[PDB]
Amino acid sequence: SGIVQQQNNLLRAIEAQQHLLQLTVWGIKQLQARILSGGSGGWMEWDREINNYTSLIHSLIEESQNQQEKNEQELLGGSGGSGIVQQQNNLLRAIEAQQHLLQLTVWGIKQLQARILSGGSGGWMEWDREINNYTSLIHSLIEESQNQQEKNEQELLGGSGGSGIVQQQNNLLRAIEAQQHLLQLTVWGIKQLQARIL
Repeated sequence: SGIVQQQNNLLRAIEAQQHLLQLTVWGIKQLQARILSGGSGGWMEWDREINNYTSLIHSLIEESQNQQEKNEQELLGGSGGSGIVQQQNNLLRAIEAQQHLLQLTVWGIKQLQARILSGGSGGWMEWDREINNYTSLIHSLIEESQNQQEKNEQELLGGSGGSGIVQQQNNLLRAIEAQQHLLQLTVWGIKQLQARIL
């Protein structure tokens, strides 16, 4: 589909990730309250960062929804302008904020696992390697997307037949796909902890 529809799809995917992310945050808090005070070992810092990034991602979603509506109206009118490149900026910032949240949830799961399970049995050793692999992939994808965003905001041909906007859309799609997998990995880890604690 056209770039504006692809951006709609990606925004919807970010919203869906956010719902599940939020469930994971609450799941971790539920587990933590059973087994830890929450007043040592980084947990108050964690609560703060989670709170901030949750606010930030919702604000980014709002900004992206406003731009998406504008872009869809302009498309139906046969215009279109710098709104597509701005929307890639918006979606990249949302992806970055969700990556912070994902990494915070990984930290929380690791603290709980270290407390209430031992070592690498039960699938945990390979979980750790895959978390590190997918986190690695995502950081690479984000950096490339940041570099492409700068290129698109400086170059002249993005809306005149150049490749930069199509390239960037693929970068953002691959980033979200990797983050979908990372979230499935954190869900697995939470479920293992629930089986032990709840």
